[PDB]
Amino acid sequence: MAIIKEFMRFKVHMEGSVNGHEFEIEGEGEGRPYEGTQTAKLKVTKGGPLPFAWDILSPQFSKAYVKHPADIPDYLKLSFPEGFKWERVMNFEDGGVVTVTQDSSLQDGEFIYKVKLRGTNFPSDGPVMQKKTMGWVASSERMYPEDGALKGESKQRLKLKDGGHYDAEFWTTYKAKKPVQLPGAYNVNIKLDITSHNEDYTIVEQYERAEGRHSTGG
Repeated sequence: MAIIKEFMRFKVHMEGSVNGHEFEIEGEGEGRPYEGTQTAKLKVTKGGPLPFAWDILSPQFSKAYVKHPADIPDYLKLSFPEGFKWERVMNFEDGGVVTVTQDSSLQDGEFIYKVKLRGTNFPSDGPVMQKKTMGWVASSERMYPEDGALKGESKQRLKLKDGGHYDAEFWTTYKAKKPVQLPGAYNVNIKLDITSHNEDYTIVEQYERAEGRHSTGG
């Protein structure tokens, strides 16, 4: 409450590979952790221009910025200053797979994010390697505690240039670096937008709004 301020910056470093293409990204962001909003500016620093869709990377750049009601314990905010780690699997409907590990810490009053990502088995003709995706539809992550960690599961959908859709299932485990209070089951509603980018997506800005709720209705 005194360490997670109402306005917070973060720095993020990602290293990864997708279908064997290695890359690195460095970015900085800022937001309002109790209002559930944040923006980030990412720069490809190695391996650019990326030969695959930016959208598979965008969900990996910050769960300390989820608005929570008072009756749902904010496990990931409570994990600081030590922070938390998370591990994610994204299975896409055409066999593409992305696995991600992340470490979050707080240093000199800013969040520090370290991301490692491996994408594999994307079809050469599919919308990821052909850069045909056009952003994520608004989604809901089902959260529940299990084995001393916070788990989330969600069905996700990318829009496509041809007007169709491209679906994925996300599984994530979030683990605080110290024992803090886990919530019961609840839902996190997320909207993730690419707000600007240059022609080859080597410079990208994102905006995300996230809020935890009991409700399942839209």
